Amino acid sequence: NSSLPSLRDVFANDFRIGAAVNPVTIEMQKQLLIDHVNSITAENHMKFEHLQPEEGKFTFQEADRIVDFACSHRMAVRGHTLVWHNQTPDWVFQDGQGHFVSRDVLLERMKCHISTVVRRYKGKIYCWDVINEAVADEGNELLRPSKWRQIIGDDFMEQAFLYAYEADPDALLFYNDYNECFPEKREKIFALVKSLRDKGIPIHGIGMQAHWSLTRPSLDEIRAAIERYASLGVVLHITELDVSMFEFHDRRTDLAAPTSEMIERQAERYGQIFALFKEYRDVIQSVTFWGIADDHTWLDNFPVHGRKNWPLLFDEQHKPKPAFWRAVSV
Ligand SMILES: O[C@@H]1[C@@H](O)[C@H](O[C@@H]2CO[C@@H](O)[C@H](O)[C@H]2O)OC[C@H]1O
Ligand code: NA
Repeated sequence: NSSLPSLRDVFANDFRIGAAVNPVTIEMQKQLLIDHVNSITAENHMKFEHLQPEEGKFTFQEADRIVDFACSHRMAVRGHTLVWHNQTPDWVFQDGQGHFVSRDVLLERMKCHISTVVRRYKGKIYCWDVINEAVADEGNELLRPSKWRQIIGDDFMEQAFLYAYEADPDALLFYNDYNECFPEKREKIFALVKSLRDKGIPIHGIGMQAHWSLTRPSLDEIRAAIERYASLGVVLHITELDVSMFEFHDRRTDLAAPTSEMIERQAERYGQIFALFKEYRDVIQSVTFWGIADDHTWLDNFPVHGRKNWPLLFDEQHKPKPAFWRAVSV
């Protein structure tokens, strides 16, 4: 690694390079982080359930540690995430009798959470994924069902962005989602963000999660999505990048290691993807991987629990994989 190029330096004039982490992985992958990234995202500790597990009970300890680490190494921090249909405690949507609260009550709770969380990190966190995955991933409906939407109404996103803006008007606010390059969903995301922007809502960027496979989405689909979203005038962040060795239909659990073909195709895939990102450097300002080395990845248990995946640029021994070389040589 002594003569290895540094990711953040290679892309210094293109975009920040980030990694998702937690207190445990910061320790385990500390040197890799210090040598390669200039942006950090909390993989789980800034989500609702990990910040306000019980009403009025805020547990900022883990998030504070992540922010302390980032700031001590001059790394930016992306806040993830405020309003999402997942990892949000049941108390949020219920009253004392266990019944769903009213629109006004949920809005009060949303505002309180957003205000308390955003104000705490104001000046340290430069952007926030305010709304996460509100768009439907299947069907003809624009929006996915969720208790937020059910109780408040479809304007729940407008409210979330306005509350976040009030808490920190200098932060860049994002709508973040996955399968962002499949045409049907891309158009829903485009339509949604355009509608918000057309109402003057403070949504500054779109976060493309990029939980991709070796084959999907195609390079043309990626290009088309970047251009489609960029046409809205918003900033673009690739937020949770990883390249799975398994396609959606591939639920095998026997592979103890990736084949030479999979490693090679992954190398080619990463080189093609980064070549495209660099081409669109004028609109893409940050590229964050959902981790940094294969010794830690949520893909080991999702969508198939108990297996192993090798989605990143460094292997389990924290050594550069073939994908690393193609990615940094674009
Ligand atoms: O540890 C796991 C996290 O890595 C996981 O993170 C989510 C991955 O899917 C994305 O669409 C989400 O934005 C991101 O937060 O969440 C589950 C947790 O168990
Ligand atoms: Na850029």
